[PDB]
Amino acid sequence: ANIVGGIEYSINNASLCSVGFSVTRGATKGFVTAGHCGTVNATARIGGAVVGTFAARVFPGNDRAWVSLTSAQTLLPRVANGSSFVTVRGSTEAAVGAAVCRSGRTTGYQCGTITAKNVTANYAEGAVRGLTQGNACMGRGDSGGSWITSAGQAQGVMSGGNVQSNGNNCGIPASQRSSLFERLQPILSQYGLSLVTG
Repeated sequence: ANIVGGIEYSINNASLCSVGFSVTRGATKGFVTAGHCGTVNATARIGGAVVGTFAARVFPGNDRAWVSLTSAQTLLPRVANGSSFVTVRGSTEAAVGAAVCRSGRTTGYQCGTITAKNVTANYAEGAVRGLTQGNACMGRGDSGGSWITSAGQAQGVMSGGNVQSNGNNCGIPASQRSSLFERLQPILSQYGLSLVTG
């Protein structure tokens, strides 16, 4: 399969999440995603085919993971925006106030701004600290998906947010949204990963 940020993948033929970013670890191909999406060794599938397994994850506390892919997979420096693509050019972290977008299999490509950093989320499993908050909307299933600026700077992966009864927070104003992502930089260094760029 072609690995693009924002696309759907399943975990152990059960839960669905979204791809964060194509990365390499030496000769090994992979993609970063959210830790809550799967446990170590869990099988990832795209288009009905096995593409790899969860190599490592930290959740709760943090919310990160990377899926180690088979060499048959095709890594791409891109994030889905409708039928088009946003090129991944680097991982410069944007400041509070910056515009930012996210991509996922539930709500697609959504944009907003970064409103706060170092935010704690109290999830069912425990607290996750150090998350960055934006007001682009999201929904259940967008988890693990790419957060990236229009200029191509990869920011992080979708962790969680204040989803309403309809499963997303797109039906409430941006001012009331808390959409949280796990910063990309600590994921890359923790697992010795290099972002695939173009």
